[PDB]
Amino acid sequence: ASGAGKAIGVLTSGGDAQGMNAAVRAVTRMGIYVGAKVFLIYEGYEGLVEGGENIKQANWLSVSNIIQLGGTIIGSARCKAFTTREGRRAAAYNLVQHGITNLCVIGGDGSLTGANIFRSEWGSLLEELVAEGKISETTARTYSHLNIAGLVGSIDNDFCGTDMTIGTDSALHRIMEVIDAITTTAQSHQRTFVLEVMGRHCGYLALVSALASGADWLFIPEAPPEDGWENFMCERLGETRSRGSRLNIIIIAEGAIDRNGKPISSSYVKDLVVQRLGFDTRVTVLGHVQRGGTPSAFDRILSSKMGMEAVMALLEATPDTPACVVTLSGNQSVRLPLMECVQMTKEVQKAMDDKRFDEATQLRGGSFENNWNIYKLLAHQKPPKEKSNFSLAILNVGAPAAGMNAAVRSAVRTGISHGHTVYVVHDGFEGLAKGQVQEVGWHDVAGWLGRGGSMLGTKRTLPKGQLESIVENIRIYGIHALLVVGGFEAYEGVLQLVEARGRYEELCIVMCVIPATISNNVPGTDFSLGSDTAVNAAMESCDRIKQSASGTKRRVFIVETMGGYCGYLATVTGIAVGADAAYVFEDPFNIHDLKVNVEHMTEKMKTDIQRGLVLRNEKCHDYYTTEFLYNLYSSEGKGVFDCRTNVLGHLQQGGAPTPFDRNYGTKLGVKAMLWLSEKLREVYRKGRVFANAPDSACVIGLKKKAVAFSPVTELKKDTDFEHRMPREQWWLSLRLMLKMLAQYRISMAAYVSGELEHVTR
Amino acid sequence: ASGAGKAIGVLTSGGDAQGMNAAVRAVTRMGIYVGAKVFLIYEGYEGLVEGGENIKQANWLSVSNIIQLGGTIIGSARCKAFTTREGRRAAAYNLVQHGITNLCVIGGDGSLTGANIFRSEWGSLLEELVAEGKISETTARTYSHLNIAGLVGSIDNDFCGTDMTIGTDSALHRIMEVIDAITTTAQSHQRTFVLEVMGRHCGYLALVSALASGADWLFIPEAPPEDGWENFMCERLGETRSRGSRLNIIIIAEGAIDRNGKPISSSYVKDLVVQRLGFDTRVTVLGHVQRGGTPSAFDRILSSKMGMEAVMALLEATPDTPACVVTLSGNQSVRLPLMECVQMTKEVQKAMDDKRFDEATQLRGGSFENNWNIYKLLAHQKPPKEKSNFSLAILNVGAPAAGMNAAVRSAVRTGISHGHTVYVVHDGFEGLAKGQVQEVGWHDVAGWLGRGGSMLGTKRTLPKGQLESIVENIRIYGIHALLVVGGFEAYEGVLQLVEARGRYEELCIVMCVIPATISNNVPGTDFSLGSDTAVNAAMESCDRIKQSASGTKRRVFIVETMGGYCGYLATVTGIAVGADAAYVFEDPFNIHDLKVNVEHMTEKMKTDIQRGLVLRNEKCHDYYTTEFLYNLYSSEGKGVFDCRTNVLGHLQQGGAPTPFDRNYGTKLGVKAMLWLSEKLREVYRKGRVFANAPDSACVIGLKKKAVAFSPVTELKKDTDFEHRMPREQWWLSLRLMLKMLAQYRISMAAYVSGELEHVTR
Ligand SMILES: Nc1ncnc2c1ncn2[C@@H]1O[C@H](COP(=O)(O)OP(=O)(O)OP(=O)(O)O)[C@@H](O)[C@H]1O
Ligand SMILES: Nc1ncnc2c1ncn2[C@@H]1O[C@H](COP(=O)(O)OP(=O)(O)OP(=O)(O)O)[C@@H](O)[C@H]1O
Ligand SMILES: Nc1ncnc2c1ncn2[C@@H]1O[C@H](COP(=O)(O)OP(=O)(O)OP(=O)(O)O)[C@@H](O)[C@H]1O
Ligand SMILES: Nc1ncnc2c1ncn2[C@@H]1O[C@H](COP(=O)(O)OP(=O)(O)OP(=O)(O)O)[C@@H](O)[C@H]1O
Ligand SMILES: Nc1ncnc2c1ncn2[C@@H]1O[C@H](COP(=O)(O)OP(=O)(O)OP(=O)(O)O)[C@@H](O)[C@H]1O
Ligand SMILES: Nc1ncnc2c1ncn2[C@@H]1O[C@H](COP(=O)(O)OP(=O)(O)OP(=O)(O)O)[C@@H](O)[C@H]1O
Ligand SMILES: O=P(O)(O)OC[C@H]1O[C@](O)(COP(=O)(O)O)[C@@H](O)[C@@H]1O
Ligand SMILES: O=P(O)(O)OC[C@H]1O[C@](O)(COP(=O)(O)O)[C@@H](O)[C@@H]1O
Ligand SMILES: [Mg+2]
Ligand SMILES: [Mg+2]
Repeated sequence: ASGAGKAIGVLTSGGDAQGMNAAVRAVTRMGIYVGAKVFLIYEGYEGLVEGGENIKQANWLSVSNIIQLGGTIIGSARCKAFTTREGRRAAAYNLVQHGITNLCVIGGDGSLTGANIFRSEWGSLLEELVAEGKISETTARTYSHLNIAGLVGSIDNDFCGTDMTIGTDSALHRIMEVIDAITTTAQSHQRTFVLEVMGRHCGYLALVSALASGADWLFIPEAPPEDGWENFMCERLGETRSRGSRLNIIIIAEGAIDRNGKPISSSYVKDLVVQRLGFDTRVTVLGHVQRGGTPSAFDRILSSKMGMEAVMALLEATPDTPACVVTLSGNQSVRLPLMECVQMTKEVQKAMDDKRFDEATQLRGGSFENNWNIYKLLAHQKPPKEKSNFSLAILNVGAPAAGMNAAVRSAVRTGISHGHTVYVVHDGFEGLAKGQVQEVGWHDVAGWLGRGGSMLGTKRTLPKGQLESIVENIRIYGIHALLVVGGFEAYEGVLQLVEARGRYEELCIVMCVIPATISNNVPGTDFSLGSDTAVNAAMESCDRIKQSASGTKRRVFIVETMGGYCGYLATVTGIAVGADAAYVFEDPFNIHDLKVNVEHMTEKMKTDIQRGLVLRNEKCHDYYTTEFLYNLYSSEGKGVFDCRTNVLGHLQQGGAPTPFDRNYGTKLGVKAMLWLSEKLREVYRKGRVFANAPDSACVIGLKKKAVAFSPVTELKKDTDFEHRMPREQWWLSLRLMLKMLAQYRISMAAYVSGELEHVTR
Repeated sequence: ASGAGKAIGVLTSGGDAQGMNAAVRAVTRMGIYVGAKVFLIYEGYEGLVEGGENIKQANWLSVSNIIQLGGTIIGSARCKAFTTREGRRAAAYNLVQHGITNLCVIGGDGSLTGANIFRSEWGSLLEELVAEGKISETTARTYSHLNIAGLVGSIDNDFCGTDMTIGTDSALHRIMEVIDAITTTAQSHQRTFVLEVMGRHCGYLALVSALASGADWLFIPEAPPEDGWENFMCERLGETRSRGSRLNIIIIAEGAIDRNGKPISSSYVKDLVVQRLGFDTRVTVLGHVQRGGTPSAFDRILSSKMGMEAVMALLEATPDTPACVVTLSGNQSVRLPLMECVQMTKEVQKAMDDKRFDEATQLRGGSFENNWNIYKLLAHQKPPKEKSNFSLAILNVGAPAAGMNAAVRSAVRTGISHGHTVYVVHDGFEGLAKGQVQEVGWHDVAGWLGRGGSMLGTKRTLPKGQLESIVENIRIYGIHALLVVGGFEAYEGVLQLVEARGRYEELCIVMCVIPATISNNVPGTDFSLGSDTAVNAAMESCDRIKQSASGTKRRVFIVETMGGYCGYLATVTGIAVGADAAYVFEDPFNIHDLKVNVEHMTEKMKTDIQRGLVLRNEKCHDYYTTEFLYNLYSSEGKGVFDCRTNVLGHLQQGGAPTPFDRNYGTKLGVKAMLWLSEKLREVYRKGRVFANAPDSACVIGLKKKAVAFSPVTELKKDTDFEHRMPREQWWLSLRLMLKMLAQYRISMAAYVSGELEHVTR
């Protein structure tokens, strides 16, 4: 099973997407965990060409304390030698001199194209190399096959076969930090903010940025503006002013073009707006800022997971299997052949070269086209000449979660677009009982994207107590559908209403649960809306806490995280921050395990790593509290390290939503409203709605691959109501990666890696 | 476990209730099956007193070919010697001479009172016997405890602790055969039929007869008529005439009295009716006819079951446990202490002696009072000044079953009494889809009791195909409840309509399934309405067939019964007729089992018993058909016996309902309507009936002890839809009794006997 006797090469090439260091760390630490020799190739294909000093064998401490660093400690370089066979043969020679039959390439589309051409010629290169006399025929029959596992490390997301790439999320963090500087201020005078992103080839960053910020206008190369857009844009900004909206946002990609090949410059749009509107227009250009900063939490977890799966795919790969790219489509890990992804990239580039240009956007991926349609729909209120008698109420229940507002905004706009009479109820089920029901318009949710917490009130109160009041108000307002955006209490309350359909006719209405909670404890989803924000806030505090010991001082920090009994937040934060241990409820631990972990920490602190960090979920243990672990670690570490405690309380809660959470809540809010409208049409009968099947009350998912609708009655089997969490949680396999990355010898035979899948046309 | 080394005495005393021979046969055969010696005490307590020749040890063939005989082959006698200690001591002596420490007494209330006084004095009698010198002190310390298991064999049902007694059902068969002679004729002129039953002490037979026949008037000693009943009765008969009803039935018990002690004679009621009405009045007095004829099927099964359980209770009885009476309350076997039952009998007799006379009827048992209330309610239409907006439709679905009409009649009257607008739909779900709904009145169900089959049409078509039509007709007619009287198709169709509540608002109505089928294959009940009739017709054909060999030719009959895959009908019929084997689907058999049974038959047929009888369920085996078994038995029995075949087709189907089926369907029809009305009030909300919980659609039961309401959705787990039968059937334990009575050595550790229960006040 183990990959002993074989060596793994890891290199980074292209633009230094932040989170590359997390991928390199995971690749290295998996390769020497399984016994393989790991060789670090510095400067990418450059050091591959020159070789020699640029190829060094890695130890466990070679990738120590790099996970929080952006860029790449390995270094990346543009080399033209790898383009030509003269340098590529030298690269093959230097790999053979170290017995490196396994190569992991972390880079963009050009990097992976070079890796594909390098595999395709590996046999021919070895033949020409032995022919020229630099390697004997023996020692060339071995190493006859080169194994390539690709990792898409780039901010562009231009690699067509893959949905999400390393560094895209963090580039979005940089972009939205800049936009939030503008939008969160008390907007005082009429001004226009024109943001220029570096999406020269791919406009994905421009698109998701526009969606996350609610941009008034978007210039992306995939969909250039129609002729006469000059007037159309200026009029849009004009009515925006007339509304009283004091700030317009124009997101213009670097690759912005018109229907011809002529590029549209940010300076042109600036001067255009200034001339016709007179708004204070200034162009903000990020430039290098997008590649900068720390990697986001998402980037660290996903880079670590993909780097691990890249190594594992590189050991189980026989001479026959092709070069693969380890990526995630949705939440599911998958391997795609490198050749097909390169071919699709070439097809989209040719299409974008005025071949099938209007039909190139679909080949970019369904996510791009769907994102652009959602953006345009939510941007400007088109007239819904269609009307329907249906009327729906949007609830916010439970704790506040970052991204509830984004979900409610999208739900309101999409429902108005379908002609529904959208109500919003303040304080969730309490207001539904008390009749705090307010008909909502398009502009009533204006600017709700970036606001954290909940504009609508949240209450944890379940509907069972005031069930008579709830059905009374449903009858009064004629609420045909109920959109409940919230945590476990949202799901549990919808479950109580569905169970109470037996008693009350008025509860025979279509219900939908959007899981939105910090704990990520809602059954029927992988990511509750706002768990990403909490994880990012948690790691930032943990990185700060870890940064506080300096120089010589050897100190361990016990950090207590929230999340109730659900350990998700603790474990992922421990992965993102390189925590030594993340004690959670789902992995019960006794004093024997504690002494093991403490002695492990002590031995580690005698090495050159000096800042240990262990996370404690708040409800992992009844007796082994944070004070208990403080006392244990400080006593046993006496004379080796000091121990300190920090309970991250509500520092993980009130933050503004991360860009992932905004886009996520935006999209599933749209999808929830699409599903609500489809189910209401499917269920309208005899002049009324009568939703009484269990599939008419569902939790909107994202369960493995795509968005799902799991009926609440079906989820009740797999729900631990006492602990308020699901019985089977997808993330428990990540404990194995955490423990592996902290030198804990854990037989991870229970970990399942994504299998090969062909590209979806 | 086995009762080896001990002897059992069996005696019969009192009036020879038919079915006593079945009890004696089961007692004897179980006693020598478990290794105990069985002693037959002829003439009851008489032969107990004289003893000697009157006490003979039994072999298996001593009780051979008696199960179909009424009376008692042991013989019964009134003896005054057992009243006095002079004869009772002689009885104790004669029991000790044979080592009979175990006594089974089959008799009425006086018989069991004598048995109680005999146990209570058994120690004193033995002491006085050893004192007088007829038994040594040794041989008296052994036998110091006498074990008494009582069996209530009488037509009176006067024993208060017990609900049903041996011979009551068959006495009712005789009574209703006489009444059906009158009612089934084309009633030509105005005549009054005054039936006098021998219920001198107990009026249970008079009561159940009146209920089964729909008597116009009832004179029972438990509830004497009020003063001035002369006028009240004559007026009732007068309006009966004015209706056009041409026949009046007056059931007068022998013990009929007025509010004083003065008895009311049948001749007086005759002359009274003649004088005031002039109807052709003739008094029919059954006399000895009630005790006559064959025992009914019910009597044979229940006598065999109770005789077996009496023996088993007689072996597991230690010196401390008291004398018990083995009886069935409902369908559940139970043992009641003899002392408490005797005490209750004395209390009711004292109460009936003008002490608590108006409150004596409740101490008689809840079944008596409920039966009398149901009788009076259904007899005469009282004005329902109460009204309710509810309306209900009565369906007959599946095959016709004897007793559907009785259920429909009671449902109609009871629903009209509660003010509901009762509808009847012809052809079940077909007519409900086709709108064959007909509002029904009180007199539209007049005389439906004794009519076999279904007066409403029956169809097997499930409602799923025409579901849009069914909901349309429910909406048009405003049906708020749905009473479905029928077999497995009835249950399955109600299950489909409940499952379709998710789709159709109009199906959110209260539903009730009355199981009515020959096969007894409906889950949620022990006795489908009309299974008793089919069993009785099946045994009567089998008895005829077994009698056709005429005591000289050695012949086996392969008799094929109906019942689908459900073997209930075959097995109980085999018990009733003493069939050698009852092949059924639920007990899969191969050729090895067939050779075992065939060799067993050949050995049996070489002995004194010359008429063999094997039953085959129509769908018990795919290949071993009736013809197969015929060929097998006739070939292997060559030179020993001949084989014949008889497929009882629809002979088991079209009969009039037995008296059990009429009373049963009458009572559960009332109870179904009570439950419907209670559930409709429980579920009426906001100006409409909205029944959507699963407990609003139930199968009326009689599952173990009393009537139950099992929700159809809960029963779906234990329902084998492919074979159209329940997965766990209560009657599989009766196979062991069949096989034991046929000399098959079967380890019946799986049989469970009723435990001790105190009387229910
Ligand atoms: N067709 C190719 N053949 C061989 N090598 C290639 C090919 N394309 C790119 N490379 C090599 O990969 C290196 C980096 O590729 P590239 O310029 O496209 O950056 P990238 O990976 O796409 O990252 P980013 O999009 O963010 O800028 C190049 O310097 C070149 O050495
Ligand atoms: N928020 C926006 N950002 C960028 N372009 C936009 C936006 N809204 C509209 N457009 C562009 O303006 C053009 C016409 O806009 P409009 O929606 O009013 O007509 P349309 O027929 O419905 O176009 P379409 O449905 O294909 O998007 C579209 O081609 C679209 O590309
Ligand atoms: N983080 C924030 N907190 C509080 N208020 C905010 C925040 N961001 C924007 N706002 C307010 O929301 C108001 C609405 O204007 P805003 O620019 O935000 O949205 P919009 O462009 O007009 O419509 P849309 O949301 O659909 O894009 C702004 O005037 C601003 O005061
Ligand atoms: N109190 C008693 N003590 C002793 N023996 C009794 C007592 N009562 C009845 N017996 C005995 O039981 C015998 C039959 O009892 P009984 O006359 O009451 O008939 P039965 O069992 O009640 O049947 P049925 O009611 O149908 O007529 C009597 O002949 C008598 O020998
Ligand atoms: N079918 C019947 N057979 C015998 N007696 C009857 C019948 N119907 C009524 N009676 C008797 O006539 C008496 C009065 O009858 P009625 O029902 O009209 O008044 P009641 O107040 O309702 O009496 P109850 O409710 O106690 O039965 C009752 O005591 C009852 O015993
Ligand atoms: N076995 C039968 N088959 C067919 N018709 C029957 C049968 N028995 C009775 N009937 C008919 O039912 C008609 C109704 O009168 P019936 O005596 O039977 O009942 P009722 O006394 O008038 O009312 P209720 O049923 O409530 O006691 C009779 O005229 C008779 O023709
Ligand atoms: O109950 P949820 O849905 O998991 O809400 C998450 C928040 O609730 C908590 O239990 C604490 O909430 P409170 O501070 O209000 O008491 C934490 O898990 C977290 O801060
Ligand atoms: O299907 P059910 O409910 O068991 O009906 C009982 C009757 O149906 C049968 O299957 C035969 O009916 P048919 O003669 O009409 O075909 C027998 O079991 C029995 O005579
Ligand atoms: Mg690129
Ligand atoms: Mg008696």
